[PDB]
Amino acid sequence: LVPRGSHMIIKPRVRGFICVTTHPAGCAASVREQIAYVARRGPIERGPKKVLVIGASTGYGLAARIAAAFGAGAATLGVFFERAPADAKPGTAGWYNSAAFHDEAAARGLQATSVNGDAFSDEIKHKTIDAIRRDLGQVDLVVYSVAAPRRTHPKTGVTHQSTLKPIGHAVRLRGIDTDNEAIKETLLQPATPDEIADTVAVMGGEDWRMWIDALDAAGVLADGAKTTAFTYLGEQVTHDIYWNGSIGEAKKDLDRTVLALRGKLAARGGDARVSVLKAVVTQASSAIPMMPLYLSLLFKVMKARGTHEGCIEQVDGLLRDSLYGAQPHVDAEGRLRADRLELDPAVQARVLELWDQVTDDNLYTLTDFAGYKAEFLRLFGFGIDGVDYDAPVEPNVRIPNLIE
Repeated sequence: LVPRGSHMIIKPRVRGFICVTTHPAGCAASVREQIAYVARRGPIERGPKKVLVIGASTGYGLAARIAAAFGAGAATLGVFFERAPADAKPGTAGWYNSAAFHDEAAARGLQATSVNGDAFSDEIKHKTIDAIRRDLGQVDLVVYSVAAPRRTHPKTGVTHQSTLKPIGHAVRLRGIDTDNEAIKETLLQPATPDEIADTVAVMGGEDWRMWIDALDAAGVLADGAKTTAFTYLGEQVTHDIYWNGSIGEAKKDLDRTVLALRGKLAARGGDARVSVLKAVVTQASSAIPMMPLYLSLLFKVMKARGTHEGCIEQVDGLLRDSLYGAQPHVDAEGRLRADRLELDPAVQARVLELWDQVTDDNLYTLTDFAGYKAEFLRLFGFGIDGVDYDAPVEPNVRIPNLIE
């Protein structure tokens, strides 16, 4: 408000597949909209009171932190990995999201602590444990929502890289080049055994298990505690990659991991579940196989049915209907499901029918590619209602008592 040169006019800048700018005011307004959504259905009674969210700064993890805090009234500890604002170079979106979370939480009286560092590392587990002991005593819910392309193993020091490839045979997948805004095909060779192993190391359940084991050993997991890890399964359109490919092997590891975790927690009346959520735009969406095309089509079809929604709607429902509801949506493997609207048969049929019909010429009219691009920019604080993008904004935003 004070006319300061330190305030910046920040416009979206997409280079290749990533947005290199971030709007602090837009991020905060987005956090406020999510808080407002949770307030629509009011309080979440009989919910968790002391919640750890691993991967708490963006997407589903941020939505979980918001629903738990502003919905259930829970104190929260969030772990994330974000860049702080520095020498007039703004931070990452997740930084501003978490700062805004902190501001809103502080105003309401909801206790909030955050840890910024590599959640895969022992040092961060140790610091998070100390913070729980200091602020919470014990946690009654642990949400695991980490989506990292690589993992430096805490024991071996090996850096594992995740790969999105089919298994057994090559596949050829239609998609959108979001940079050139055109249809393309990507030929993907079958994953090697090393690629499969590395993908499991990054995206499977080992780190989640290490978290639970360490929390429990330190005595900071409450009797009756629940833990859930978020994932995506989708349906036929993307199954070669997201269900049967290298990523599928990581998800199978999550399913195996949760059975042991559940056995561990069930003794004291707790539980562990994999929760399956719908497809949404994420920061990595534009670079990964199939997704911009699949999302553009899915958005078109679900908007037409009035069932389109994003992270906060999904997670608020998951918490109310299933994780803390008396009639949870459960599948054959025992996963909690929030993705029913995506799996609607008429929805899947329409996406499938349109899949091979998209061309360079009809990209914008046959799909909701505009909506994909708008939701991509929302991740970085752009295009949010009520924000004046012509007004200068302060990049240097602090997070109180951040642990690093």
